[PDB]
Amino acid sequence: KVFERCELARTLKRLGMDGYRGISLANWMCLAKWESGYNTRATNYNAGDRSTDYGIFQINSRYWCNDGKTPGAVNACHLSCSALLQDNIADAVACAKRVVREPQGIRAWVAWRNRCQNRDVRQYVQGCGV
Ligand SMILES: *[C@@H]1O[C@H](CO)[C@@H](O[C@@H]2O[C@H](CO)[C@H](O)[C@H](O)[C@H]2O)[C@H](O)[C@H]1NC(C)=O
Repeated sequence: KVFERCELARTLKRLGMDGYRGISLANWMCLAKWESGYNTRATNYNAGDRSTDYGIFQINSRYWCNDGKTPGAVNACHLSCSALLQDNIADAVACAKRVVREPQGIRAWVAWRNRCQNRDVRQYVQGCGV
């Protein structure tokens, strides 16, 4: 499913993502935008290290979810990677909260670093009523 910007903003707010681990909703919005264009079905395979990023947050199969075909996977979110391809993002959100509990926090998503860090991201939630 391809969320509409504000639809996503409110869905994320409902799920307690605003200010979670000190991360604003606008920052979460900027990262989902550049990681997947708000598409829950986005999948990106890395032929180099044989791992795949799944869902709206592009979470990695080596560390967070298990897809049965990734060498050295840890499955720290304790979910099937397929759970990150549902239209309902409750699972992807619970896993994204787990990802930020790492020392690097939100730096785990380089697309956040490239497109969100040190820029004005207030436009990602403007007009959404959140
Ligand atoms: C993207 O891949 C990163 C590795 O290139 C990964 O970062 C690693 O995550 C580990 C989790 O146990 C640990 O914190 C390493 O120190 C860290 O480098 C990052 O988590 C991945 N991002 C996503 C969204 O899955």
